[PDB]
Amino acid sequence: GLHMQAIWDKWHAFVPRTYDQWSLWNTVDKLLTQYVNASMETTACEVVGTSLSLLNKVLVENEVGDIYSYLKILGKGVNELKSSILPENLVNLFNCLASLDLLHIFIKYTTSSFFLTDDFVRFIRVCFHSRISGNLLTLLHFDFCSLTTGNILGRIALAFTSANIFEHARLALLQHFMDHSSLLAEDSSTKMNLILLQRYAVIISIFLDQGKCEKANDLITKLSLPYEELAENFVSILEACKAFLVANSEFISYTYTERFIHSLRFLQKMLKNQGMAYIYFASGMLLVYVPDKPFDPATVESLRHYLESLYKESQILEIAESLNSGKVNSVMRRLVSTEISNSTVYRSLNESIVPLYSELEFFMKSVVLNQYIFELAMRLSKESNIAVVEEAKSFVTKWKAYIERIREAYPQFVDVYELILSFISFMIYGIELLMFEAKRRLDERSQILSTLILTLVDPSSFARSFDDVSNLIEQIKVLNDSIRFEIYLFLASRLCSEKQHSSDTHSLANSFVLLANEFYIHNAKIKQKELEEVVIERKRFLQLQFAFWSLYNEIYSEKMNVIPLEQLMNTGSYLAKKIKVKNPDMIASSGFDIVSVVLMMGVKSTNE
Repeated sequence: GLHMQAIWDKWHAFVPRTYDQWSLWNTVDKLLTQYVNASMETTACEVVGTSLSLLNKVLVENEVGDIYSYLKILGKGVNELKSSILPENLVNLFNCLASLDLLHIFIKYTTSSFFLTDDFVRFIRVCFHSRISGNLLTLLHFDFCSLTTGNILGRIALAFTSANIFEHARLALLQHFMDHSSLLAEDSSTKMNLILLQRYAVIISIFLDQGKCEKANDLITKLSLPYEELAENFVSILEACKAFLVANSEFISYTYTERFIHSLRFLQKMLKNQGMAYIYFASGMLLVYVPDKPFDPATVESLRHYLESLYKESQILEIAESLNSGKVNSVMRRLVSTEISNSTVYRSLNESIVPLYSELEFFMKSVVLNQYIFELAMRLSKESNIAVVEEAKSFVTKWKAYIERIREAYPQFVDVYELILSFISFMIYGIELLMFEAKRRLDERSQILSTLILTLVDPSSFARSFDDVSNLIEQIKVLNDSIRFEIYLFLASRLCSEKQHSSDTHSLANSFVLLANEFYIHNAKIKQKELEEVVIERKRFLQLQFAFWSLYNEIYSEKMNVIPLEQLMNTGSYLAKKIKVKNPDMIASSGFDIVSVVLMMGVKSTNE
């Protein structure tokens, strides 16, 4: 049981009411499905979809007929596009751009927005660029990598190893990211912290309406100027708890949501605080939307058969007043005549929602079971070996299966399904922060490898270390190795470049000594294999050791340090390209450092 009808009246958003309006929506959906599949020709098809957008906007203004004409014209052009590339992978980069698009779409838009904004048009261009399963959820109105730029590494892996069309699409996604430059540059998931804050603020506005303190709290909550929002977010959470006192009981997950939020608003390891506050507020608002039966903002047919009885008795009154006198009027007739003197809903002529209610009842009865929820809170406390990451994956997978079965059927209950989708999105955001922390604390050697790859590739990593050289040597011990020996040579090249600027006797000499002991152990392993393709690998290792002793002697010479930092940068770029060719695993990701400086190195990865 819940109230949930004024809540369903709180948004009660615009949607198709006429059967013809919903038919036009479905036709436009099939049209864009054929149409958003596949240069400057892509910008032309973007203008074509923009024409489709303005046309469906006119259709939303209750305009018919000429819609069917321009639709037949669009169908001719769509069969033409069906008549008039380069198979690959890592389209998850395009999905990440779509995630950033939905992020910016929620981000700058607090009031009403049909998403016609210009950057948003570029997002639509990338969305047509990137075919997706979902039926325009955003139009009607994919999150996890908020700190994980390691798929950028997969982009570097895509940059590691038709091919001209691949470099063309590389430059395409590159110019798109140059357009998506400021579209994520501000605050990785600290923006999403404010977004969950805005979702909680939406629940807070949904609490009370005309209470002047609550109206002022929702107004200031609507007054989320992002600098001032980050300034008084704590005052907002405090006043939120204060108004939560003013309401009724059972706000326990809602109260602890604010506690874990103030942590996630401030705390490192706050992915746990993020998932905790997200799951707690999601449980609060989900129980807020938890009626035991259907009562939304969603007939009077007694007037139908009533006026039918009035009219048919008026007819019978005339047919009897015939046999009374023979003129067509009566006091009975004038009486029943004076008695006969006495929006945009969906066309609901049959709404047998018992099966759809049972379908929602299974997915929310697992929630009424809540052993998923309770066991997830228990695992999200601590103590996961590895199995809870796979458990959160399987739970979100069964959730995605139920969500797909939901997005498949049920022509009715559309707004209810949309609200359930937003709620399951918040739950999956909590589950995402949780499974992310689970993979983080599960193991980190490949994450240490990813940090080393970030140490292998950044100008911040190229800023200016011998103990850190020993740390990297311990990583190489923990780390093929001849390619890692080439990486050690690249490190020695950086050492010689820093040697050029200024000279420290202890660091330079002990560093060369460390590299010498490394090469000595390498020659030891080489002679051990000699006591024992791979021979060509040993030959390449011999050529490598030849260049090593040559540059060592030249470094022990140090006659003239002609080391171009441009060539050093291209060398670090090629080392990163070899590392992108090296990495075979699918688990780790970037620890929220950069993807744009990586795109600045991705610029070199596409060029030269």
